[PDB]
Amino acid sequence: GSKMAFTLADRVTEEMLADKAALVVEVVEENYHDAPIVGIAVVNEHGRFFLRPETALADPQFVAWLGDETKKKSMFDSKRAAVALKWKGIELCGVSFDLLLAAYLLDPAQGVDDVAAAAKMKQYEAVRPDEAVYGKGAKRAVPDEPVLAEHLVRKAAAIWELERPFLDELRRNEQDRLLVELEQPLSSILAEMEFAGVKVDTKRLEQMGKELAEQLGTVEQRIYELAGQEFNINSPKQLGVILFEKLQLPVLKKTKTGYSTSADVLEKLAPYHEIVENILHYRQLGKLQSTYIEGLLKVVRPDTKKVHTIFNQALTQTGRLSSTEPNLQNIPIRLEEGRKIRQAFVPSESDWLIFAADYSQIELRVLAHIAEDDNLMEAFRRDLDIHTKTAMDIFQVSEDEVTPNMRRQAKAVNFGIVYGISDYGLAQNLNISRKEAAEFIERYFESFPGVKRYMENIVQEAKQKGYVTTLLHRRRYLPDITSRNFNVRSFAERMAMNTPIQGSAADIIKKAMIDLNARLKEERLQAHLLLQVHDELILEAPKEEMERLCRLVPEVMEQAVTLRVPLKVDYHYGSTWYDAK
DNA sequence: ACTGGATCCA
DNA sequence: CTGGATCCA
Ligand SMILES: Cn1cnc2c(O)nc(N)nc21
Ligand SMILES: [Ca+2]
Repeated sequence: GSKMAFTLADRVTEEMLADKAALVVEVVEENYHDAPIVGIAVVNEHGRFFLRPETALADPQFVAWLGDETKKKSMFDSKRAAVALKWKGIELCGVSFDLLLAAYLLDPAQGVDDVAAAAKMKQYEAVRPDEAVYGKGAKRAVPDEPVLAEHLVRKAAAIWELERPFLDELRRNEQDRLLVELEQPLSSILAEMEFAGVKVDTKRLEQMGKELAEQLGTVEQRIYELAGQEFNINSPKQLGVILFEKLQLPVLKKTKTGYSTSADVLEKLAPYHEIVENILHYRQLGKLQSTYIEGLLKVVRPDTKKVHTIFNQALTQTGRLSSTEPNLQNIPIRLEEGRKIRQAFVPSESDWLIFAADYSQIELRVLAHIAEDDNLMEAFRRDLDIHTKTAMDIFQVSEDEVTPNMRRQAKAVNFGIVYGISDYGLAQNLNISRKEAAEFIERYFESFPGVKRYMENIVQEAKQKGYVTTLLHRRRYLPDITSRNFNVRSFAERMAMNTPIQGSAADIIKKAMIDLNARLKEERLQAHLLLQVHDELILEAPKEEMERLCRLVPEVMEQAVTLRVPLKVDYHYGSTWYDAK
């Protein structure tokens, strides 16, 4: 179509080093760790400039400019640029605006993943989607210099022009401090985390993988004996044919293409045939083997024996982070065979230890705070076992009349309450009927009328405003809250109930990370953040710092915000992640 | 099936 | 160009 004017520079000049600029330090590899910087673009009051990285990054004044906190840069996905630079021994500072995080706050549902998607939100279309320039995947190539250079300049141009309107809307939404004081500082901390990585004991993992391949070989053969034939145990067609046609097992549930084989269903079928328990066992081992063992071993960098996740800070609808390549927010814990995987996550230096602090029932505590339910707030003020308390109220029994099955039902009710309670959902979860679920629910609201009030109020608020909000003013638009379709409307209503809870808990732990990173430097500790797992933080530190951390970390996490109820943090440390329990 | 995720599989 | 199964908070 048209061409944007810019200087294709081949040396750094002084006018490129103004104290405010849009900056693009482009990394095209999806995974940016130790990845190439393919080009650089600067747009400031003086003009528009493209620089080849091998020039710019070898230039002393440019590098000094990058690291000077007083020279302000506007960017998109500054964490990607900061991390690729960290791997090159270069420090990036003074990022005062990140367009990706600004777009995220304004509307998490837009799924902005390039400068073009963010630009579209304010009707600016003078820039191409990255996919148009680079291609899909495995055809994805860096193009030739004139194509590349104009593209980076156009993105930088967009960033320069869109700061004002993004900030104005953030300000109108009261989300400007959310971006400036929370999401942007947190982005620097995440960059440090990702870069630091987590040391992995690959021999431990290789040996677990060996035992797994052993057991898996045994179970697989047994399965073939019992089926009287070989088949692909991971094929849905083939396993369905064996269970339900050759062995004539009852069909308790269908998927929309065939028979359900979820573990749920399989447990009911166990009484009928010895094959079932074995398939369950195979699925358990096979998940461990192919996802955790083989998966982790594939992404460990052999140069450092570390894994360097990426924490996606602009993806979830609620404001949580997610983690990819590897996902280190889903390492097994609940069953012991899987938990053993955590034995392979080790401190990065000798005589250091892993330290883990987790919030105790933050969501339920946030809910008490938001709903101001007198009885919920008393329960946490009396630091009660919340599930046992809910069993007492719903079943009207005394503490020592609470049976294990009673506590289990009340636990499930507590989960449903935070998720957005559903008589069907609870009934499915508990394997009971909707009418019996409805009465648990009804008993819950009699015991906790402030919470019922909150669930009613928040749905009406979502309806009238068009969105819900968290404690630190994160927003989520719920246009389906008025659908005439029952399923669709009900789902929005759950999102209305859950999002201030889940999202406020995200707000809190994010603030806690920022506060903690400041306190650790103030305290001159060598301890640092490795991971966040929604309501927990994992650090590593010299053994000599364990005692100060036992007091410091819970204190900081507990005081991140002050609610109508206290927050409670437990901590553990040990020589592996497995032992910090 | 009552929230939010990621990855392996076919 | 996915949707089922299963691991996490
Ligand atoms: C075998 N195989 C590879 N990719 C696939 C996909 O997307 N769907 C299905 N059904 N099979 C696939
Ligand atoms: Ca497909």
